Amino acid sequence: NRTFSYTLEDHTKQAFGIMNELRLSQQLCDVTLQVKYQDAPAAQFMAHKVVLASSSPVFKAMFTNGLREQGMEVVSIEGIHPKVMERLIEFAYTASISMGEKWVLHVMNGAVMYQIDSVVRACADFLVQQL
Amino acid sequence: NRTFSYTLEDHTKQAFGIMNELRLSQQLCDVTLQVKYQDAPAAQFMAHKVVLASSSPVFKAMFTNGLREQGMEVVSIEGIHPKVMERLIEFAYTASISMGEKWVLHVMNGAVMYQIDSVVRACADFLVQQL
Repeated sequence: NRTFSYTLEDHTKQAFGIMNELRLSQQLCDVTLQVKYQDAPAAQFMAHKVVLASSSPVFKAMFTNGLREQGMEVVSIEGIHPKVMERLIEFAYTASISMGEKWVLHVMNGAVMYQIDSVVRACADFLVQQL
Repeated sequence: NRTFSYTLEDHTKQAFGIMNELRLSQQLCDVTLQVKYQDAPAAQFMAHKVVLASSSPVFKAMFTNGLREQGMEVVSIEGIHPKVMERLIEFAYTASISMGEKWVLHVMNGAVMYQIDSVVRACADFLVQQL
């Protein structure tokens, strides 16, 4: 004759870890990102639409279009370097971006592009620190 | 000429919140769970295979079968009460189970069934506390 709450704090961190494994194993993926940019060679990025939607309101609006795709959607991406997209996907799955000093401005360009608010601030705060 | 890490701690909590909204709005869903149990009326549960996979190694093994389903898979579920499955899905998306005292044993039955390790322990520790 009572109500009982249990909350595992570490759950989301653990679940995103298994979600990262599935992406790396190319399991349960429904989006492929074909990233072409200037003279850099073309790259493919398999992911889960929901994980991308949860980290990017730009990706959220992109995949929520009513008439659901039967399986795998291919997406063309231009203006973002493939290394930048790789780090933004990694952020979406791991909660962390590690980046070379020379990449920060290009990372923020794609962060603004995909409205990844938190990494826009992280890059902007870093650039001001370099004076 | 340096490497720079940024880590947003709250990211996974925030992303699971948007992931919960999408489930409740029935957006980007790829699994429906038709839960039938004894004399209880039948229920449908729309979810994302990856979120279910990340919280349950039983669901992970269920959906990782090579030949990917073109869109929406319907799953028949028996032996688990629909209120129990509702709370296990909610745990998978929110990291929390709130349950009536009279439900704990039935919750653990489904928690064992879907190998949700953390909620098995939470129920088992609760039942021992009631002597």
